Amino acid sequence: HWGYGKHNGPEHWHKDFPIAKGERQSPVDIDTHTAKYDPSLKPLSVSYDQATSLRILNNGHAFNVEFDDSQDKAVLKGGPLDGTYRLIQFHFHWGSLDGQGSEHTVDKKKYAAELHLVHWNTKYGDFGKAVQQPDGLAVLGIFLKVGSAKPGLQKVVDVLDSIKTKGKSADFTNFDPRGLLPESLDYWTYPGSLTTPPLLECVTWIVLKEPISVSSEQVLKFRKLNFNGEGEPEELMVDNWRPAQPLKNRQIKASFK
Ligand code: NI
Repeated sequence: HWGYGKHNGPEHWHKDFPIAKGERQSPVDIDTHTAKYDPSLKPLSVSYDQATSLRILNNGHAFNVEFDDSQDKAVLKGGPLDGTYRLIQFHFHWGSLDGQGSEHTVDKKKYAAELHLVHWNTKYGDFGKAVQQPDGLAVLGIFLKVGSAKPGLQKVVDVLDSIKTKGKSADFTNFDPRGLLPESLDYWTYPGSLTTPPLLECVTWIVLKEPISVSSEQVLKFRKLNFNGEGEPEELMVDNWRPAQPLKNRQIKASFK
């Protein structure tokens, strides 16, 4: 009923999910000249030392690397956030070509891909309750450009053959998400939404300024995945990004000058 095709893509989602035309939809274009430095912002705290990855799943629209979120093992705090947000999963959005694939844009520039580390606010007890709140989620977004390989991505790339098609999963223990982060934690932040149905307006977005580099070969492996299930006609999992939405009555803040 939804996907990224002509007949079921972003331009159709509002029929089932009218919140698609809402007041705080994501992604957005980040106009770097209009974002404003906010001295109120507290420092960003990424505490991933005790992370427990569990599994990788092809869900038909991306692949998710899932974590144990039943304790404070991998948490995000600080920045614009009040309280503690637990890592539940990360995934990527990517293109068919190196010139598109990101959801956020920077001065209209599209990156080859975008990494989303998804966290939920522990005050709400579980993910499902968190997505019903305006401050339920915090998503750390990281752009990917093609150039040098990212060593810490390789273990992800190499399991993708085992989850080619929708509904396939594989064990994926002992993966360290710190190996996917750039050097700087400088960021932009704004209030937004999920970028997939049901498009809930529950996300504090924290988008890092510094991209990571991945190799051609690494992105090419993303592009070998399938949206379809096994035994269905093959449709490459590419261009699984929603385009930028209207900013409306929001101001993007920067953590840096
Ligand atoms: Ni995402």
